Amino acid sequence: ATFKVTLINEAEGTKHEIEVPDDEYILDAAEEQGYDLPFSCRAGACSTCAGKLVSGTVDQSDQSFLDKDQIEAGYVLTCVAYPTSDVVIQTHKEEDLY
Ligand code: FES
Repeated sequence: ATFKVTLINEAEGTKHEIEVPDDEYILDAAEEQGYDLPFSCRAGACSTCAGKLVSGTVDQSDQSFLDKDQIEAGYVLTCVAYPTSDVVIQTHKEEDLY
């Protein structure tokens, strides 16, 4: 399956739509399609690539930085997240983390 991923940059007021395979991380697909997104470690262990789910689900089982409450709040590390449905996500949310 291939899912539609809508990327929202609130501060910029931008909206970009990408198509993501069920077996590719969102960050990788975004880059391939022309959208550079923030990142550092690329391994699920930092907060640089943090995003926030608006709608849809992901599989980020490979992540290790976010605690259970943060996940519950909708936080996602884009570098190791697979979409599991069409998704709407706000990018550049690193600052929201404490
Ligand atoms: S870039 Fe570090 S967790 Fe994604």
